[PDB]
Amino acid sequence: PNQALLRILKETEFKKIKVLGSGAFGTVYKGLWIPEGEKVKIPVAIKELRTSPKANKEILDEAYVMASVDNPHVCRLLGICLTSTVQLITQLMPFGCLLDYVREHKDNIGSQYLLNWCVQIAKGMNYLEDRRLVHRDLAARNVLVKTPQHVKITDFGLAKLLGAEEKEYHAEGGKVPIKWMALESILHRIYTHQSDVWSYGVTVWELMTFGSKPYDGIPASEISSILEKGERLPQPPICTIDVYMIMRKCWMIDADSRPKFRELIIEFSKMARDPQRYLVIQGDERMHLPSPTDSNFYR
Ligand SMILES: COc1ccc(-c2ccco2)cc1Nc1ncnc2[nH]nc(-c3ccco3)c12
Repeated sequence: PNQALLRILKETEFKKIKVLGSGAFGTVYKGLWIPEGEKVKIPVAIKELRTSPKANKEILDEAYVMASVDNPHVCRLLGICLTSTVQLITQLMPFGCLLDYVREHKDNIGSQYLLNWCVQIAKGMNYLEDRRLVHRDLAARNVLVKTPQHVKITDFGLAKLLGAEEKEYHAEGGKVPIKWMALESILHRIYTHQSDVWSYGVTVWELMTFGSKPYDGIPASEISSILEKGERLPQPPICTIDVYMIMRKCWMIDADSRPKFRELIIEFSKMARDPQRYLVIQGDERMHLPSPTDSNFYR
């Protein structure tokens, strides 16, 4: 019986080394945890959404979601510290965000690494689909890098849980990225796993453009218009027509016609068997050297 459980950790065991980053909707801190008896240090990341009872209940359900998932492709919450505010604590990923990573090492990441990442994101998204929950905020920023060969998913601050007969969800209000939303979500504020398929397509578009901003010149409000026109995001340079077919099928009108995450795993894993066939990269033969090159690496 897989049920959630929250392990409370003492404030005297946390030594917040510094801060990590303030996302456009969140603030995260870097830390190093020391148990009171183990005498071993483990790097951790601390999220403190700062003070209102609406964001307090948001941390509640977010922590509930993050303390119940269990997958090597989904970063899991390990505990909650109790200070003046509520601290969420997960295991720290050394290499950090994937969006800023592919923006930093675009001339060193090969076609093999990009497809395996898409395979891993699809696996984690397929796992949280089997647990009957929608992420509602899947972007390249919310993807981290444990090792350059393994990525994870975080930030469940907008995730929701589906009931028994419930196969969808109705949003309270706005405050959603929109660029990663499906057209049905922009119009009627409805979220499904196929809306997560859309956001998955936008994430893959972010990875294949090495971190380009989708709908850059568009002033957000024009997104629903160009979506109704019939156009989507353009075709990335490295992507053949096959990969752009997968991404376009994640962005079509009917939600039921979008590919489930199961067949996305099968497709990108088949492409991962031959990376040179579907991505054309100038280098490929060269590889990046991670861990000696510090860059983003801290205890
Ligand atoms: C969007 O990124 C997050 C979103 C939420 C959390 C979090 C931590 C605890 C509860 O939520 C934590 C993170 N970030 C992380 N969580 C674990 N390891 C990490 N290494 N690097 C980061 C990171 C870099 C930039 C933003 O996050 C990170």
